[PDB]
Order: sequence, then C-alpha cells, then structure tokens
Amino acid sequence: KSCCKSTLGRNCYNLCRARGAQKLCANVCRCKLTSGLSCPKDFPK
Amino acid sequence: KSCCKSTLGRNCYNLCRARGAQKLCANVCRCKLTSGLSCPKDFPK
Amino acid sequence: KSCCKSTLGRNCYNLCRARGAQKLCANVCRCKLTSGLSCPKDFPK
Amino acid sequence: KSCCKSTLGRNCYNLCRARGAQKLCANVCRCKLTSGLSCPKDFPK
Repeated sequence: KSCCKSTLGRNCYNLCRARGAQKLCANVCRCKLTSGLSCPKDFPK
Repeated sequence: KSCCKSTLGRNCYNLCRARGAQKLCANVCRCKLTSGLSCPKDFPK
Repeated sequence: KSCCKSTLGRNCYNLCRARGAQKLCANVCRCKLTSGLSCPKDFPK
Repeated sequence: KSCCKSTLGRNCYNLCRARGAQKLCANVCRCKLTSGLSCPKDFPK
C-alpha cells in the first residue's frame, strides 16, 4: 500500500506510476510503501 | 495462507496486519503461514 | 501454470496442494510448472 | 506491463506467451516490460 503525507504527494504518486515503479515514485513524491493493509496516521493521503 | 491456533490469535493476526507484514504478525500472534490452500489440523483458526 | 501428464497426476497435484507448495507437489505428482499460459502437448492434464 | 513497438510484435508476444515467460517473449518480439501502468510513446502497441 502506498501512503502519502499530502494530497499533493498523492497526485504526484499516481501520475508518477504511469511510468515509474512503486518504490521510485514513493521516494520522489515523499510517500511511503507499507506491508500493512492501512496507512499510519502520519501518511494518510 | 495464515493459520492460527486460537480465535484469540486470529483476532491478533487480523489487527496486526493493519500495520505489519504477514511474517511478523504470524510470529507475534503465534500463527503459521502455509503455502498450502488449507490449514493443518493444529492451526485451524 | 501446472501441467500434468495424466489424470492421476492431476488429482495427485490438486490434493497435494492442500498442504504443499506448487514446486514440491509438481515433483511428487510428476507434473511440470510452466511460465506460459498453456501446457505443452506432453503435459496436458 | 508489456509494451510493443508494432502490431506484429504484439501478435508475436501474445503467441509467445503461450509457452514462454514475459521476459523471454519481450526480447524475441522486441517488446519492453515496464513497471509503470502505461506504455511509453515509442512502444505503444
């Protein structure tokens, strides 16, 4: 699951995924990938 | 597939998975992960 | 995809998968695992 | 996702996948595998 800090980072990640991998997109859009089924409180977007 | 020993361990695993990986949750909730499509007799929950 | 040589090997594999991994079950039931979407002529079951 | 350069390469890849892996089929049919959800402009088929 990807978990972003802001709505900005969420749009960033989704657009990035058109051509990039999860892991690279998470980094550039300041998002976090988690193994859990829910996002932490601090990465709710 | 995850296979737990008790109902307690099952609730434990399911809640744990909100933020943890299968493998760490199995350990802490005393469950077992199997490659089979069914659970052994001793981990039926 | 699993591809078996006989119907016997097919029942064997399916039952085996209740508790075993694809790779171990293929071996014991004399089946083959393929990356292709179809089975070879010689493993049609 | 697989992304091919021509329709020819697309038919090539799809037929190849009946018996081959993604990675080998991409190579022989001159296609590219991408982690992105969309294909680059130069591999649109």
